[PDB]
Amino acid sequence: SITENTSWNKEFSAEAVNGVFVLCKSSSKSCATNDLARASKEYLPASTFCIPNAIIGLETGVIKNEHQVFKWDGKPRAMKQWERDLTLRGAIQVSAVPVFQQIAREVGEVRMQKYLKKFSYGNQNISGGIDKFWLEGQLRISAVNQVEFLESLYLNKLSASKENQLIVKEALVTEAAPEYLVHSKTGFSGVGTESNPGVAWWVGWVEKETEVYFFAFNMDIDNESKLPLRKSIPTKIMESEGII
Amino acid sequence: MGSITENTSWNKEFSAEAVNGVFVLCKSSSKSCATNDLARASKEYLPASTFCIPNAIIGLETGVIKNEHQVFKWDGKPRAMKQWERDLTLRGAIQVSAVPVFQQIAREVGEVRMQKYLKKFSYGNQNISGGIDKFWLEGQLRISAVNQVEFLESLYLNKLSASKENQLIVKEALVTEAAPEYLVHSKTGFSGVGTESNPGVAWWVGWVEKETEVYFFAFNMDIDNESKLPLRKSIPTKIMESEGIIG
Repeated sequence: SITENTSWNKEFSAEAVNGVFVLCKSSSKSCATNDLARASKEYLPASTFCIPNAIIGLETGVIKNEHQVFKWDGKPRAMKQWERDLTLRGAIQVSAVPVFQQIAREVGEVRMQKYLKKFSYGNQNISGGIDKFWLEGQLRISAVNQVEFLESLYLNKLSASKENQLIVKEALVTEAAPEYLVHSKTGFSGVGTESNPGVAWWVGWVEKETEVYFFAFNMDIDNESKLPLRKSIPTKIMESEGII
Repeated sequence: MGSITENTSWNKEFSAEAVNGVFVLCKSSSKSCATNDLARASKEYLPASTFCIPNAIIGLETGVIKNEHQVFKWDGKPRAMKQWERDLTLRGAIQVSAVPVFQQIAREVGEVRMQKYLKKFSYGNQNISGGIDKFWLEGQLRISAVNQVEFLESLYLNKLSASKENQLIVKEALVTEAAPEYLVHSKTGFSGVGTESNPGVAWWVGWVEKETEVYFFAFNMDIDNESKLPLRKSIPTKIMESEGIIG
């Protein structure tokens, strides 16, 4: 069950953003959204794909364990913040593409396909090249599917060891406060064009007191200056709901 | 750890606040520690609520705490602090130092298992005299700052005699600050104000995972006035800021 909450639309129109926010208290039993149609529309995951990629890297032994360091070979990478040795949390937080590309290459097509099927991850379409299907290939996932996937992770119900799920959950912590912990991951496909915009994402969950809230936000984006809206719109909505 | 050296230059942060205390800071890659006071770093004090760390691990390892999603339900009975009068997750109980929750865990673990684990953990003087639910609060248990960091390193490395999963659970429950470049895991403790001639002790212990480095730390101080309690965080935070670790 997905229900439309029209009052959240204020945060989108105030910014002239085409987008969707999906929020589920306690479980995916019932979610609320500003837009029923867009809630189940599928988009390129971009770096939100780091979450399944890291789980699969762990499960297959490509990532040795929680303390694995991804060493920089000294060669140019697309962002300076990637040009350094990284832990799994570090590679996740800076969204270090070449680290996840090398994980994906060693996982290989057969195992990658198998795990995306086990995780019911979007259209499970990995065509477009092993080290770029989530960046520019055919893989698509909706905000609803993201929250379903995050809930499984939270409950250790994905087809992976409990240890590996716990490892990725810790690597995903982005805000710690006395009353709550936020686990989250951003994504940004690029700007495309005005007529064919990129997509930006922010997905995760908030463990607040004894409750949990799963969330997934996405928006069309054609200008990088608008990127902070992927956190501020959902954060404003979660603020007015009393969650954070 | 591999070595320890005395650095008297952090003393400024203590003298500025008229605090008698000790900071111990260890860099995991070099296995080298620094401290303002070698003598105090080896001195053993009541752990107070820093004991929640081993107590949580032991509670999980024995099955007393079912899993990381265990909710500790409030019975409706008055507690010493309003904070504690609510259902709590494991992180919640840790972050508010909910004594009665930890008391019930220890009672359920029991003396024999608690002794066994504290021995396996090499936890302080391993003395659980004082009653199963208060030895770490007003009993005979004592631990030094050096022992705290050694214990925390073994936790970080999953080297304690507990499942990897349970250590993982406790490590995330201890998260107190998250930034893009670092994650702080920590726990406070506070024994009481004692008297002027016999002050209580306040602690702050934990570790910072910073880039690919890890820094283990343990702070304690004499305390005879609750108003001084925030210094247990501000002194070591100021030290770690000036070291370029956090901030």
